[PDB]
Amino acid sequence: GFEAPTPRQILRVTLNLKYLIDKVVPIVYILSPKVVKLAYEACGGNPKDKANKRKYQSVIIFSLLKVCEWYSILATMEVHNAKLYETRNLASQQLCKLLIEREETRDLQFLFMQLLLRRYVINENDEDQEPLNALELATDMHCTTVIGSSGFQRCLKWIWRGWIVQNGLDPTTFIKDDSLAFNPVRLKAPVYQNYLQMIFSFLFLGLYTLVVNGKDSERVQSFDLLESIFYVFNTGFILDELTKLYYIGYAHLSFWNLFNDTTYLIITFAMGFRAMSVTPYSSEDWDKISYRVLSCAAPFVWSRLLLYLESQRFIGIMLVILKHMMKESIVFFFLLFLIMIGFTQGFLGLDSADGKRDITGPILGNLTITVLGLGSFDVFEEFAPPYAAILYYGYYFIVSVILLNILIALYSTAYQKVIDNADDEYMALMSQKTLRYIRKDLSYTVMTIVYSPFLLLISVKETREARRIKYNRMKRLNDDANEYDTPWDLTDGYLDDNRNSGMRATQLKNSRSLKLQRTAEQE
Amino acid sequence: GFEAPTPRQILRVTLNLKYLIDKVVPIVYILSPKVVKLAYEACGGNPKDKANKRKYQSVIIFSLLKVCEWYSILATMEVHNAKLYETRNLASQQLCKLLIEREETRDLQFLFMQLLLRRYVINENDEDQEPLNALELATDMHCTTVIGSSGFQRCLKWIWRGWIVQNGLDPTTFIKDDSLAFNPVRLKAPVYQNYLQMIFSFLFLGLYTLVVNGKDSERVQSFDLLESIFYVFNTGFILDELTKLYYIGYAHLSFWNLFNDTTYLIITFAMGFRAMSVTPYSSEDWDKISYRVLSCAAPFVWSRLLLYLESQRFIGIMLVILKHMMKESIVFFFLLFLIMIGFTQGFLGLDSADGKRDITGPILGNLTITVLGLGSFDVFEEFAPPYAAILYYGYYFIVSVILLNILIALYSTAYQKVIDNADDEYMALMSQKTLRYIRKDLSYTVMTIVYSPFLLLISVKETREARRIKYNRMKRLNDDANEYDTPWDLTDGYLDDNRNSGMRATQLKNSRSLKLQRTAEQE
Ligand SMILES: CCCCCCCCCCCCCCCC(=O)O[C@H](COC(=O)CCC)COP(=O)(O)O[C@@H]1[C@H](O)[C@@H](OP(=O)(O)O)[C@@H](O)[C@H](O)[C@@H]1O
Ligand SMILES: CCCCCCCCCCCCCCCC(=O)O[C@H](COC(=O)CCC)COP(=O)(O)O[C@@H]1[C@H](O)[C@@H](OP(=O)(O)O)[C@@H](O)[C@H](O)[C@@H]1O
Ligand SMILES: [Ca+2]
Ligand SMILES: [Ca+2]
Ligand SMILES: [Ca+2]
Ligand SMILES: [Ca+2]
Repeated sequence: GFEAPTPRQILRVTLNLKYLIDKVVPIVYILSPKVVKLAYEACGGNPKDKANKRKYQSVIIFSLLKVCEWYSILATMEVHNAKLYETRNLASQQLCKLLIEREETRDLQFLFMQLLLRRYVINENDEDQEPLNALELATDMHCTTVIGSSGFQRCLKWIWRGWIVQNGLDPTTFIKDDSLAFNPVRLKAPVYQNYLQMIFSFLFLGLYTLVVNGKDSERVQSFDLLESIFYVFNTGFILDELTKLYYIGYAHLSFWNLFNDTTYLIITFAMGFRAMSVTPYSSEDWDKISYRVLSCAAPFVWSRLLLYLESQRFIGIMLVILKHMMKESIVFFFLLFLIMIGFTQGFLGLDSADGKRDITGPILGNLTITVLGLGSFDVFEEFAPPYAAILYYGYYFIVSVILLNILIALYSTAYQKVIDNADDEYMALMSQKTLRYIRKDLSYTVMTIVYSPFLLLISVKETREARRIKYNRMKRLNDDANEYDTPWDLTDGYLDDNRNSGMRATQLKNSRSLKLQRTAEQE
Repeated sequence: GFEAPTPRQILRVTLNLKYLIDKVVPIVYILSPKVVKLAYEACGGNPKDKANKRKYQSVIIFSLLKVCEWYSILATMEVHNAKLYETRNLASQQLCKLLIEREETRDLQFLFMQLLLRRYVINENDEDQEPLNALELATDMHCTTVIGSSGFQRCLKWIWRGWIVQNGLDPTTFIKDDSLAFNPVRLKAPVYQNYLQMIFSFLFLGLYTLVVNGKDSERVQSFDLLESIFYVFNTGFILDELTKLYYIGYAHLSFWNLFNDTTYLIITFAMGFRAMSVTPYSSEDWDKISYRVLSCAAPFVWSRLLLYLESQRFIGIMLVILKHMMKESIVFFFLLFLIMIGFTQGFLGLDSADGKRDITGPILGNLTITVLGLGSFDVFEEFAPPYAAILYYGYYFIVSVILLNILIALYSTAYQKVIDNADDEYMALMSQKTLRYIRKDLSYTVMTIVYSPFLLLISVKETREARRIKYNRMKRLNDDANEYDTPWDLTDGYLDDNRNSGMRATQLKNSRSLKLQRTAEQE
């Protein structure tokens, strides 16, 4: 395939596949090879021809994932009949997985470029939709049976390593690149963008902890080189995030984006106070309030690391678990806010009842404290003779006995649901990250000085990848075939390219000699 | 069907279906189309005739749900053989679901008016039973396989929107009404009764929080217009609830009814104290005690909102979860009351043992406090040399270590059981609400002033519904067929009626043109 069909043709392919799934899966419950042949025939084109059949069979995965999207819409609309459409959606996902795994054997470049990565357009209504591809489509709706395909994961691995890159000419194509052969655009790969963001997060943390522990004298400090590099890095981060915020408006509202914005916003306020102190009110007062508000950013700077270590399996599985647990705890937090607003209005009315509001601050404080179990009735002892005790102990009962134990229940159920699906949801997280990666002088000097051995290791590993790809292309293999040097295959791996062939010849000679050492040891 | 059979005939139809389910489902384990034909034949009537077959096939759903009722009674009586009758009850529910979904395709008005909504009478014993219909019957016994039918949910949607209304001539009929066409009786619909109760609950809350935060001076306040509107609304609510309490006696004992009665009772006491202060003992003392007891009603006024937002899915799912969790925690609360009564009798006997009861109040206080974890042994330090310590620490062990952790266990199990069945139990809750909705000058001025834009939005949405129903009746559709404008159907929705037909003609012209742009893109 080289030219894309029109959106109404892709709409017809989607309707033929939806009709096919409605006929083959009409019940809660299959995917025979005749059904797979029907799915291949549901697109259209002359069976006498080829590259006209492939032109419409290129949109097969995109159309099956839009069928999954439509069945999710159907389950949203017919809430009572959600199980039938969830069954149909799952059947579509399994058929899609079968198609991806079949075309992985048939032709790999056609699977990657045309089926999975090409951003097709579809006319769902009279409106024309944005160009999405099957990878982004399967990740947005969390098609875990599709994301856990061998071809899907291979495509994500090739994109991750930078082996497939977005075409600058057309942003819907994703041509391969030649890594067989110190290019700078190689550092634009998702592996190296991820690794450099990880190194820069650890470097940001190291510059942070060398600043907040910098205050030794009560006077204004020297404003060292590391403090300047630190505020330069943070003002770079806040201008990057505010350019993305102005450009991408109200879709930059991810939790991690707001978390980083809170981190950089706090450090910018600290920077401003420090700058005002350096060029002055009281200079030591501004320096003190600067280091205090900067020290408020230390949980954010140490919790930033989990975002930039999501590629590591331990941290990513942990954050998948935490995302599901907070998503379950939304119930507790709504009930806690409602009960807290109710009893807060009660106590503030008891405060206003005598005539003047005098202990409003201790009320807000102590009631907020009650969720931690640290609440004391000493504050309300001189308040109202039966009313404060009744309200406070009813509130403490509803929070500590009822709602916190409900929170433990929600967390237990959320963890039991997510620990079974931890690998699948982590694969969806890494897929989301991989597809996210395909959409002054002092700082540069510091970056060059600090990133040098990492660039060295990246370059030597890239040369090892290039020699591996050269070996895999010397044979008729798919550029990632010899990476592990496994025991069950006597002809695999890469020694460093004739030393590897000599090692394989040694392997087959020793194996064939020692098998034929006794003629009865056969079959 | 136009005339209802007698209760002994409906009893015979119920017995024939019970016999049929006993023959087809004799084991723990089916519902073949011959069984569905047998169920149609189990009612009776001449197969040569029609409207005499339909006269007795009208009670098929009511009779299958009484069969479900009888199998629930059987499982209550034969506790050992409860699994067989639960199987039979489930089989009856599935057969009933099949019948509802079949008659939804066959004839919709006959499904709604005659099968589901007509309140038939049955002679279970020599006594004659009340007129119940299949909707109310399936909700009282929680027939979730029947409530989650497409026809059941459609019938509930039509009742909810006011499209089917109870006949004033006969209260067992439920004739349709004509919405095709600013009627006041349109506001009597369950959608608008629900929405106006929601708006009035938020308005009650807004008037409440503008009163308890009204006290600024220690003297008696001005008795503003909002305070008078607030006490008028609350005395209207308490007279409404007491008329319902006198009329419906000891079946008005729902939790939410008692909760609202507690809210309105507290506000009435506050109203009485405020009224006595205004027309006087000490006036500022009565004003103070009025605002204190009114501020005691703030958790009730803020927790009232969950009742009037049950139609919203988030709040309704949350309250379904909370109902199941409290139903599980009944064990903990019984054991807690028993252990508390035991150790309370122990400490009060230790108080009486020296000769006089002097610290009884601190005993009741501290032991009640122990469940919150705030208990201190300082109160009992000067009490008895080994006895108070042994009793108090045994009590604190049984409450904090044993029983509160048991409460966490009960909550975990209750949430794990209800989160799987959250949609089904919420559908049963909304079904219960929908069937609940089919069983002075200053206040009117305030209501007219405050409900005006909501009445405006209701009227413009009603006109949109009327034009939609006019379009769906111009075709041979079922008055709710074009509501979503879906992508998989090229002929659906309502544009605002020739603009919609022009849009559909544009859709078919563009689709047929772009499909036939290449003749090979076919089939
Ligand atoms: C008062 C003093 C207290 C100070 C604070 C103390 C520190 C608190 C530590 C909090 C850490 C919690 C980690 C949980 C993260 C997670 O469990 O997930 C989040 C849910 O947690 C929540 O709500 C938590 C609500 C409270 C939701 O994550 P997300 O929706 O924002 O999606 C990302 C996006 O898509 C991309 O981020 P970026 O690349 O950077 O742009 C992806 O790279 C990334 O992989 C994610 O997918
Ligand atoms: C000391 C200071 C403390 C002050 C108080 C603090 C606030 C406490 C907040 C409590 C809110 C708890 C919400 C749970 C509601 C629920 O989870 O459910 C309840 C079980 O909770 C319970 O036992 C809780 C026992 C403690 C049972 O609900 P229900 O039996 O009463 O049935 C309704 C009927 O049928 C109709 O009410 P109305 O239309 O208004 O007439 C239907 O509309 C409605 O949908 C329901 O079905
Ligand atoms: Ca006060
Ligand atoms: Ca080997
Ligand atoms: Ca005593
Ligand atoms: Ca359409």
